[PDB]
Amino acid sequence: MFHGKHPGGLSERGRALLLEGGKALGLDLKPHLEAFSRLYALLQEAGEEEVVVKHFLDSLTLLRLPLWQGPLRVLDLGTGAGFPGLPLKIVRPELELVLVDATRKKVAFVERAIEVLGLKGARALWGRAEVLAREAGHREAYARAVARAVAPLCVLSELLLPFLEVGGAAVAMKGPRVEEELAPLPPALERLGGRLGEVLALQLPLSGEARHLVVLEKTAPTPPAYPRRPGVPERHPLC
Ligand SMILES: C[S@@+](CC[C@H](N)C(=O)[O-])C[C@H]1O[C@@H](n2cnc3c(N)ncnc32)[C@H](O)[C@@H]1O
Ligand SMILES: Nc1ncnc2c1ncn2[C@@H]1O[C@H](COP(=O)(O)O)[C@@H](O)[C@H]1O
Repeated sequence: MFHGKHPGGLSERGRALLLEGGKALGLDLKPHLEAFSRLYALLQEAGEEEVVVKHFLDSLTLLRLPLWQGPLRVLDLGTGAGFPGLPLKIVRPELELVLVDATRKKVAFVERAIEVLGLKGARALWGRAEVLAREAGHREAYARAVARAVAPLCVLSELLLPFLEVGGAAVAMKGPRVEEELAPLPPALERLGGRLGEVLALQLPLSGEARHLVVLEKTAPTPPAYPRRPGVPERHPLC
């Protein structure tokens, strides 16, 4: 079984892995195979298949929190090649997504993916978080924000919280270990207008690797001091 090949897209095996992992998360990914297969093709053009199908499914674990109903404006901060934002947008088309990265080549890739996949209401944007969050067009302008593989929580919270409207929420995607990053976090969140929401432990669908989704709730406006200038949260983190 699963012998069929594909010159520029997911193989029969890769399609089946994606569907199976999807069903484990509670998702029916059949309507979205072509979109994911195209995205896979784009990545290859820029084990191989399995690993990508895992970036897809890791991104889709966001759907294990019911945070994504309706035309919410969502920021994917530090999106790289479009993760977790592109899979999210594929499976929740009503979301109005902005995908940010400081590296032009990555933003150029996301922009191309958006067009090739024919996504509507997704924009890639080149910029730094610390600078974009001081513009009225982005500061406290999002209902949701997400980030994967960007920074430790104490730094990442200073980067994410300023983009959220009050009442909004951010998800920091993390791996198997979060105790150390969480322990000193609540007092820093309060300085930012945030508070710690749920920390959901879950297992990645095909591999069983441990993951945590860390929810940051926006409870009050962020003081003008934050975020600090580029590089400063990283070198003098709040915790
Ligand atoms: C390790 S990559 C992870 C990319 C993607 N989120 C993923 O998980 O596949 C982190 C990305 O964050 C970007 N980045 C880090 N700090 C940033 C900042 N302060 N503002 C904008 N982009 C940032 C980097 O340029 C890089 O492409
Ligand atoms: N230990 C520290 N904790 C927090 N901020 C600092 C610290 N040392 C310097 N700063 C501030 O961080 C910014 C850059 O400082 P520097 O790292 O000396 O370039 C400046 O606004 C300083 O006022």
